[PDB]
Amino acid sequence: DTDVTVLGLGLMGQALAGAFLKDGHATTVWNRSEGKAGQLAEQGAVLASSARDAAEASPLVVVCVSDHAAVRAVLDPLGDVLAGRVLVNLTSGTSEQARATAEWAAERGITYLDGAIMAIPQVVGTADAFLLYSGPEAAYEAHEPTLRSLGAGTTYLGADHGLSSLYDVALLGIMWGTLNSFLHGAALLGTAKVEATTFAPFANRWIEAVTGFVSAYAGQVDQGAYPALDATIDTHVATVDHLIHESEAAGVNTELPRLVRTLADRALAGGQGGLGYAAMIEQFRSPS
Amino acid sequence: RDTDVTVLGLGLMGQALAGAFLKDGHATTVWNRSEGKAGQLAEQGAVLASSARDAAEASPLVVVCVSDHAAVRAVLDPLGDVLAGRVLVNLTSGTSEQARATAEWAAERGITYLDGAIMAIPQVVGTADAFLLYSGPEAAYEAHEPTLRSLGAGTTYLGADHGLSSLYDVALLGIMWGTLNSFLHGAALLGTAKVEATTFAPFANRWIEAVTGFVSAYAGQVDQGAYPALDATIDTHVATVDHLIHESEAAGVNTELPRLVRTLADRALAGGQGGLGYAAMIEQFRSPSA
Ligand SMILES: NC(=O)c1ccc[n+]([C@@H]2O[C@H](COP(=O)([O-])OP(=O)(O)OC[C@H]3O[C@@H](n4cnc5c(N)ncnc54)[C@H](OP(=O)(O)O)[C@@H]3O)[C@@H](O)[C@H]2O)c1
Ligand SMILES: NC(=O)c1ccc[n+]([C@@H]2O[C@H](COP(=O)([O-])OP(=O)(O)OC[C@H]3O[C@@H](n4cnc5c(N)ncnc54)[C@H](OP(=O)(O)O)[C@@H]3O)[C@@H](O)[C@H]2O)c1
Ligand SMILES: OC(O)(c1ccccc1)C(F)(F)F
Ligand SMILES: OC(O)(c1ccccc1)C(F)(F)F
Ligand SMILES: [Mg+2]
Ligand SMILES: [Mg+2]
Repeated sequence: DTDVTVLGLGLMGQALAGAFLKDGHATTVWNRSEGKAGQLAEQGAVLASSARDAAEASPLVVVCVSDHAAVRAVLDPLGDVLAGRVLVNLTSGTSEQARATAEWAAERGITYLDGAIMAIPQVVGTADAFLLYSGPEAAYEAHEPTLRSLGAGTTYLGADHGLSSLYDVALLGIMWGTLNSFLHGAALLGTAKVEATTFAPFANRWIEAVTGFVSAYAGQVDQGAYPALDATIDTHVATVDHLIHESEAAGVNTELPRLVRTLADRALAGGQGGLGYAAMIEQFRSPS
Repeated sequence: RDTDVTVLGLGLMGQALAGAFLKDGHATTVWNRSEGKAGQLAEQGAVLASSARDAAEASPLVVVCVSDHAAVRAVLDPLGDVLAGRVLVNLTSGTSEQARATAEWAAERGITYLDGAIMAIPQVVGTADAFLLYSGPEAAYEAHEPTLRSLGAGTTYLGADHGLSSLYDVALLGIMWGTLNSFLHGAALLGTAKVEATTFAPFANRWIEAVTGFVSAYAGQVDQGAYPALDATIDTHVATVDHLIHESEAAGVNTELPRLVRTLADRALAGGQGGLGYAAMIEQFRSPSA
């Protein structure tokens, strides 16, 4: 008998199991492919022979596989064994997928939490890891002390199982937006032989300033009123052109700032050049 | 009146620059092309010059913050003699080429010149969190840093090439648009589930702070040209990019951002780089689209 089971031992599942073990929890693990549990076994994990055996070992069963199709493949034969345990699904997917698994679980009397890991594997188990959970509040509250091994930023969103996925994809969008523009900046700076590691601390200090703009612009989005207290969209677009021109002169890719300019051009066509950047929200509300 | 610092250009940003100099006790002369922008500044003790030439003559340090390079040239071209013996600081946005052109103009005339970038909004200027970047002669930066620091404790020197400030500036501003656009898309998506943008924001900001750890790690990989998937493979990324596209389509919101993310990542996939870390995406930014 163990405290927690982890099903799926990819890069992330391995970190999940490792964090549970670091905090002293008796942990059972299983993976479809043999040979991914070596380090975990040395740390004290129990290697279950089968997914069914693994599920039977613990009152809390955590799944972290590639996608919804994998989740269904692992879970579909475990409907009997999972009854009366709490199943926690940390696999990425859509709100629709999460609601489908929630319906599957409810038909079978399995209490279900659907979560999103807002961390990389190396940050799991530390104070900086953040994780979001949706489903029954009482099940979250009953298992939170154990789930908190995965990160101090463990947080409950609400009863609708799909919420975790909705927040997750919205947040992941920000990751790509920030990383892609960082990489474009590094490519541009690399033409002047500025190393990416030289640029990074400037990028990160600036990103910290940008979080203040996020908070201010969020208030403006909630009002539907976008005064240019800092800078007008017209002022922004003049600098977008500088980025385009600088990139062209350096011979690097310009797809990112070209899309920025295209989207801002729609606001300008709507007469919003004199408003603050938060007015751009109107360009994201509907398809082009 | 003899003053410590002159500000030419009293837009939203110029007003904040002049205000910060005044807050720190510096005698400040101001000028703007259009009359009537300086009322609040005058009440704070700014001296309102009648002309740009009079303003430039009042101080040993002259700061310009106008719309663009064309405006800078319009203001400065007649001041080549007046600027003799003074240090000119240009905080106007522009390209590295424009900065080097103004630097050449200044050098022909013996005007010591610093080219800077304001990595802050007007309300943050004059606080400890404001970040500003300067390029040009190190000795001139060192001589005027105590006064320049009135604009922000994050005042920093980049190097001797005057164009560096602009190169860093546009690279950094790209990050601002990338982050803000994706935040606004996320807010639009969450709004369909009745989540307010102000509810989402603290989650976005906590996550953005985690992403800075990825920036630092990936930068090291960029400098090595080696991109092992220590966290997640590009294949794993693209599966979540599709979730974002599908979620956005189901919610009826715009999908242009994640579609471009997918397009760019598909180029890495076509090159066989699905099993590498996301830092390998640097190769998609090095050259024009084919
Ligand atoms: N890595 C990260 O930074 C990170 C961060 C946040 C969220 N996540 C999410 O966490 C999940 C796992 O990612 P990862 O990085 O651990 O991926 P990974 O290294 O690709 O692991 C995928 C896992 O899914 C299993 N799997 C795939 N298809 C299966 C099937 N048909 N039946 C049973 N098991 C199957 C794999 O088993 P085999 O070993 O047998 O192939 C493996 O355990 C993904 O949803 C991902 O988006 C990852
Ligand atoms: N606002 C921000 O958050 C921010 C942040 C960082 C950097 N910046 C940069 O700071 C600079 C100023 O931005 P801002 O927000 O202050 O813009 P702004 O409010 O639009 O001000 C533009 C300024 O330039 C002057 N100007 C324009 N053309 C001129 C010319 N031919 N001759 C003389 N003066 C001229 C204007 O004078 P009039 O009043 O007579 O038109 C005004 O003082 C821009 O390069 C901008 O990108 C701004
Ligand atoms: O790019 C900008 O619009 C900007 C806004 C906010 C903070 C820094 C820069 C500007 F054009 F004003 F520089
Ligand atoms: O979106 C992801 O690639 C990811 C990577 C790093 C941190 C969070 C999420 C994943 F697909 F893995 F979820
Ligand atoms: Mg070269
Ligand atoms: Mg090397």
